[PDB]
Amino acid sequence: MNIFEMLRIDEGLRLKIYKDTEGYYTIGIGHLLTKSPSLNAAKSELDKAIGRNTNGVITKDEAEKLFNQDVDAAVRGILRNAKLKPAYDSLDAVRRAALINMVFQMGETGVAGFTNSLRMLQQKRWDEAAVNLAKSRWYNQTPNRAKRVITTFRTGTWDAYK
Ligand SMILES: [Cl-]
Ligand SMILES: [Cl-]
Repeated sequence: MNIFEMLRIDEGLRLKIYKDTEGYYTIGIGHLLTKSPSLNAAKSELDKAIGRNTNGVITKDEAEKLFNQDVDAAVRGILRNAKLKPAYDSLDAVRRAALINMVFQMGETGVAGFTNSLRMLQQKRWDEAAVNLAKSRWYNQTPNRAKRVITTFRTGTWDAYK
């Protein structure tokens, strides 16, 4: 298992514009296009992202390219973030994957707000951090995926994804 396979499981793959769990226009492997309520605005963001007139449909290869770019940006965003970097640095390879997943889903700002859980993670208090992570809108809105990510942080294994 790896970050790519993990996120692919969590986000799925869709080749036509769709609405995410929050009602935002998305495509591919969890690539948010816009928070705007307009499909045209979404189609415009899509063409610009792909470099062509898509008509809201993309190919698998194009979905994967957006995916690669998004994972790279997530990692890069973590490394440039003063609140995130330290946590990330302190973790093992499996748990780092859990943190990238959260950043991929909620953005660097969102994650940077989990001040207390981050601290517990840096201290390596696995069970306590898991309880604290669960007390969030994040867990209440997408409980199954949140449970998978939490289990990953708790155990340091990929068991939740196997
Ligand atoms: Cl983009
Ligand atoms: Cl879920």
